[PDB]
This record gives sequence, structure tokens and C-alpha cells, in this order.
Amino acid sequence: ALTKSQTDRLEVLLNPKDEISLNSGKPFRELESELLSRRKKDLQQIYAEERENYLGKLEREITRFFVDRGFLEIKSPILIPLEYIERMGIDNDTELSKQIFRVDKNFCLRPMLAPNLYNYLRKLDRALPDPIKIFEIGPCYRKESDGKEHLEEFTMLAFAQMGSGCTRENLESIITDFLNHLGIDFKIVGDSCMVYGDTLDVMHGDLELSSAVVGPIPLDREWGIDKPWIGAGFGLERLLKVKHDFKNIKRAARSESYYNGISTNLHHHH
Amino acid sequence: ALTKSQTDRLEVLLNPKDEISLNSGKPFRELESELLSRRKKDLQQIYAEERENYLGKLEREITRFFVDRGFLEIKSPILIPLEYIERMGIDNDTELSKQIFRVDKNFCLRPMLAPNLYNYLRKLDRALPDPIKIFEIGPCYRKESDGKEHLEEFTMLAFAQMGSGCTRENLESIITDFLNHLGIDFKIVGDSCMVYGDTLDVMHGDLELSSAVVGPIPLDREWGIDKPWIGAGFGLERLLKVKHDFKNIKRAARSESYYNGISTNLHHHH
Ligand SMILES: Nc1ncnc2c1ncn2[C@@H]1O[C@H](COP(=O)(O)OP(=O)(O)NP(=O)(O)O)[C@@H](O)[C@H]1O
Ligand SMILES: Nc1ncnc2c1ncn2[C@@H]1O[C@H](COP(=O)(O)OP(=O)(O)NP(=O)(O)O)[C@@H](O)[C@H]1O
Ligand SMILES: [Mg+2]
Ligand SMILES: [Mg+2]
Ligand SMILES: [Mg+2]
Ligand SMILES: [Mg+2]
Repeated sequence: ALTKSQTDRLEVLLNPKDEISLNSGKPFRELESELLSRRKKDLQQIYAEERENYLGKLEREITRFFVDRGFLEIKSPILIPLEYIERMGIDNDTELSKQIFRVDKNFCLRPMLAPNLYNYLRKLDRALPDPIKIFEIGPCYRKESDGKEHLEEFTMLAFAQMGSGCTRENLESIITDFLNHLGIDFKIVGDSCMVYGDTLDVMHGDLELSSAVVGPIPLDREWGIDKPWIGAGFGLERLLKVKHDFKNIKRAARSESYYNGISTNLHHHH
Repeated sequence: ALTKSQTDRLEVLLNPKDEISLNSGKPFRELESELLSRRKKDLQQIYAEERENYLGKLEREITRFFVDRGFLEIKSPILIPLEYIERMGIDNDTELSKQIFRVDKNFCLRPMLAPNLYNYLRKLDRALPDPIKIFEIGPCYRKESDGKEHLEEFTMLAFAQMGSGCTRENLESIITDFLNHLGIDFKIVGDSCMVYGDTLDVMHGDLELSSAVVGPIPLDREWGIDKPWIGAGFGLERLLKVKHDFKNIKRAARSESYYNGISTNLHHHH
């Protein structure tokens, strides 16, 4: 019989592709030695051939998709004014407000990309022709409880279009083209949302890949937006979790503990 | 005569390529209208053709260079334990320690990439063949005074090699190949450093592009490293400042105020 500590250690070393059962009755050291050997070989192969990090590679793939479809690539601050949170209509007694990492007294780590993209839409509307199409990929931060679907440090893609063409049909068509490109099956379900009102949730089984919005909405006035728009946000670690059939999203995160879903802690357990 | 407010506004709208002088005696509105028209056209052209963000594009170019030369692409946490700072030998009464953005009580925004790369070197040495070559590009954070060479939110590349081949000659040769690839002239100057001891500073005129280190050093013991190593760190916004002849590094930063060095604030000044 394996202890809980031994089972947890084997789970860290097990990968989705492995045809190995921890409930097979084999001794711990036998299972551990096989898995350590497989993971070392996996890392050696990555190092010998591709050498690309899954999160970096997916960002680059996504960037090419959106650039090629006419969207401007934005890189905006990660450390943002706390005032942008309140201006998103997030009251400081709300659950989301309690998820914010504060920095100093007046700043925070962004929990979402919307504020910066709202400002870019307003500014670019003075220079660029209709429709204005932008996107951003980068780190976002939320305090979360320990779970297999959430990270405190994650990576979000968000895109937005403003002006003509800002229909639910076009929004769903962009989402469909994007997730087809990635080879990810999904469905769309309507839900309510305290920030945006009603959303379209992009679901893979019970896992939310994205929330999307058809504007205009009452919040727009606070950002100086008065045109129709559509937009969506996606978690890159969730996309990787689906693509690679990871059991826990930690396998896809910025991490010291995993490289492309392979444990970096390859010591023997005693 | 132009007021200081008017001169500052024209400086924001002026780009290095412009053959326009603010000291020419022309009225403010004439200079402002010409510059606004040039910047709008610049943004329109970016939107019509390349659509790539300078910081994103440079990260991708750098990533390809290092991956193709056998270095593993790392993406590690930006929000790190405050204990890693002390373990770098940064005492809490030192000037660098005062530059750290603290988060919660026990975390901070990373001011450097070295701690995470030290841990990756230690772990990967159990799996990968000699020499171990890794790199990371991403956000770093330091409190700074207002100046044209420093950002509080910047982007660092750091690479390291550990094992064989870890000579000053090989380090300089990698730096030279890299900066040749980018088309940036430089010189190397020795300096002292409280964290690493002696460094090699990679200079473009009076601007430090990088600091580099030939190990081993006494700090290595604290990270479980006992082999020779070489490494260097570079600021991407500084590389862009040199490449594009920006007068202030803010033009190259993650920003709401500039897109590829072009002002996003294209209103009229009254
Ligand atoms: N903590 C997190 N970890 C990983 N991905 C996240 C996290 N929070 C949000 N995302 C991703 O970002 C997308 C847009 O954010 P948002 O719609 O606000 O998330 P959410 O409604 O809080 N999702 P959930 O907490 O699973 O019910 C989500 O659909 C996820 O793909
Ligand atoms: N505040 C900053 N803004 C932009 N780039 C930075 C900043 N701090 C460091 N870098 C870059 O990161 C590289 C490695 O960091 P490090 O050697 O610690 O910088 P440094 O010695 O503090 N440079 P300096 O402050 O100009 O004397 C530097 O050579 C810069 O290219
Ligand atoms: Mg949530
Ligand atoms: Mg949602
Ligand atoms: Mg400094
Ligand atoms: Mg230095």
C-alpha cells in the first residue's frame, strides 16, 4: 500500500500520455524509477529538439493569428492604477475586488486586460480607420483558492473590435475560427456577469475557456467609449490544459515546478 | 515664444526621424498640426501593414536567436518569494533592496531574473547533458527616480550557461554574436557589483545595455550550484532605445502613452 505522500509524489511525475497506473499494486520505488526515467528522457528530448516553452510558443501562435487577421498587437502595463478597478465598476466590497493584489497604496497587479484595452480603443479611435481591432496577451493576477482550474498568476489573451462589424455573429465567428485554429472543441453558453452584464461563456465541458461580450454596455461611458464593440478574454493556461489533457492547470503555468508539463523536481523520495 | 507646456507637448509628438525643429520660430499650432498629422499617418501605416508591437517583436526575435543556439526557453514566475531577494545577498538596508515592489508580506515583483534561473540550473542539472543552456525574457520591476534611462516596469532577457564552455571568451563571443544580430555597436568595460562581485558591463556609449558575469562565485553555494557558469542580463527597452534613437526610454516601454514610440495622445493642446 502507498501512503498519501507517495501517491502525491507519483502524481507529480505522471504525465497524461503515460500508460501507467498508480493503483496497480507495484512497489513505490518501481513506479518512481520508471516515472523519473520517463520524465528525464522527456526533458532531454525537449532540450535536444524544440527548446520552446509551451506558454511562450502559444503566445507566439496566438499573436500571429490575430496580427494576420488585422488586429493590432498591444503590450500595456501589468502594474496599473488601482483606480482602474473601481472604474470597471468593481466595488471594493465585492468578491472580485478582494482578489486584487495591491502594490503600494494606489496600484495593483492587473486582474484583467479590459481597462488598458478600453483606453487604447478610445485613443486609437482618433487615428485609425473603422473598424478598430486590437488584442493583448500577457500576465494577469487574482487571489484564488487552491484548485485545479485556477492560478493566481496566469496569462490572458483579450481581443476587441470597435465600430462596424460588432455583432454577436461576428464575435462567435472569430471565436470559432480561433478555437478551430487551435484544434479545441467548445460550446457557447449565455451567463450573467456583474462587470459586463450578460456574457457569452466559451466552454470546454465544464471548463470556462473564455468570457465574451457584445457591447455597447453602460460601462462604456466611464471609459469614453460610445461605439459598438465586441470582445473576448481567454486564459492561455486553460487552453494548454485542454490541449495537453493536464489534470491540474499548475502543469501549464509559469513555474519553477514544471517545464512544459514535466516535473522539474526529479529527486528520489524517501 | 513657446511656453514650457507647449515645448513639452511638441517633444511628445516629435519622433527621431522628423526633420522638424521646435526652436525654429514657427507658431505652436503650426508645429502641433504637422506633428499630429505625421503621428496619425505613422499609426495608420503600422495598422495597415505590420501590426506588431516593438517589445513583443523583439522578444520573439531574441527567443529565436537563443533557441536556435541551443538554449532552453524558460517562463518563470514574475511574482516571487521575497526570500529570494535576501538569498541573492541583497541585504534589506541596501539601495537595491529599497527598489523592490513588495506584494503582501512575503512576496515581491521580481527585480531580476537570476533567482529563478539559479533554481532552473540546479534542477535541470539532474536531467540534461553538459553544458546546460537556458534563457528567459520577461517583465521585471524596480522603483526608480524619473530619468530617461530607467523604467519601473521593464523587460529583461537573461541567459546562462553552466558546465563546460563557461569562459570569459565564450561569454563575450555570445554577447558579440547577439548584438551583431541586432545591429547594435558596443564595448565591454569591467566594473564592480555588490551582488556578483566583478561584472562585465556591455556599454553603448554611456548607456549600460547589459551586465554579465563569469562564475563560479561565492553566491552559488546558496542556490546549490557548484559548477562554472556564465550569464548576462539585458534590458529590452534599452535595446529598443538604441535601435530607434529614442531620446527617452519611456518611448519603448509597456505603455498606454506610446505605441512603437508614437504618442497615443493625439488631442489638440489648449
Ligand atoms: N485564476 C485564473 N486562472 C486561470 N485562468 C483564469 C483565471 N481567471 C480567469 N482566467 C481566464 O480568463 C478568462 C476571462 O476571465 P473571467 O471571465 O473574468 O474569468 P472567470 O469568470 O473568473 N472564470 P471562473 O473563475 O473559472 O469562473 C477566463 O475564461 C479564464 O480562461
Ligand atoms: N530600471 C530599469 N529600466 C530599464 N532597464 C533596466 C532597469 N534596470 C535594469 N535594466 C536593464 O537590465 C540590465 C541588467 O540589470 P542590472 O545590471 O542590475 O542594472 P543596473 O546595474 O541597475 N543598470 P543602471 O541602473 O543603468 O546602472 C541592465 O543592464 C539594463 O539593461
Ligand atoms: Mg473567477
Ligand atoms: Mg467568466
Ligand atoms: Mg540601477
Ligand atoms: Mg549593471
